[PDB]
Amino acid sequence: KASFTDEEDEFILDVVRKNPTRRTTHTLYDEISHYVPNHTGNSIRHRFRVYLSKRLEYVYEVDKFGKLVRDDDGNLIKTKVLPPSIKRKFSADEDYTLAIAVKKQFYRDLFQIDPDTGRSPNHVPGSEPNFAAYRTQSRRGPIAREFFKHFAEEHAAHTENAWRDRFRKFLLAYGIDDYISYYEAEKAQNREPEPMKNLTNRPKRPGVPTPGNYNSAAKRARN
DNA sequence: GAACACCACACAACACCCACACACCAGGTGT
DNA sequence: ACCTGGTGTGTGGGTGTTGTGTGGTGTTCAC
Ligand SMILES: [Ca+2]
Repeated sequence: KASFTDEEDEFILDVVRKNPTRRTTHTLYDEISHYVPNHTGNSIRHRFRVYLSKRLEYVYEVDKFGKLVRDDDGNLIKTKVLPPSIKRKFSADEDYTLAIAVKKQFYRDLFQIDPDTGRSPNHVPGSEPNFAAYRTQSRRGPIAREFFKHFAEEHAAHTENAWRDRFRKFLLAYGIDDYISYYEAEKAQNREPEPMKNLTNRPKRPGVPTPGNYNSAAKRARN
């Protein structure tokens, strides 16, 4: 083991203010390790998180793409506000938005009608299966790429792929109907609905070292 | 009543965890 | 020509194990 000097501590902080988006990463602290000999990505990251995060004070403002802003006179801008990190959490409002969107697509496909309307004649206005009562049941697609592109176009918080993998690994897991039924129920019971969690079923990949462990056992960059 | 070595832990250092956001691809079906 | 299941990957937010920087406790020293 090796002790952290104030020289190193203040150098960790100067990297983080210069790479704000990466504050919660593992790779960023693995990058500093290459500049502070005797210290690992793990140690550097725990050190920041535990004893140094509280001394952030300011960060430098960056762009969306997502480093780094300068004024007209080529100087850095000190900011007291964090920019988005790399990954965005899924919310209950987002999970419900997607369910409804898919329950709507599924409705548009199965009946060729589209709510809150009629047809996309005949045939008695209001006869339309509709909609609140319509249950997706066993249905899991087809969904064109058009869907998740348009959906992410309208709802920017998450990307096309981000959205599809939620629908895939979470929505289809819990059930399109079950989440609509759940979310609406919590609201009814004056409770605040929670995004669905703990549904990551993936077959065992032994081998493939645990991620988020940048140790002295590489480290060892040789670059 | 300063001064000098030996033995604790407690806390600091560094390891390791894992579910999932966001990602890209092959194979089947489609055509 | 495209839906869709298989699966890489490292983030976000922790937690587990372990080596060491001071302090606390106790003997072979001038005054
Ligand atoms: Ca009608």
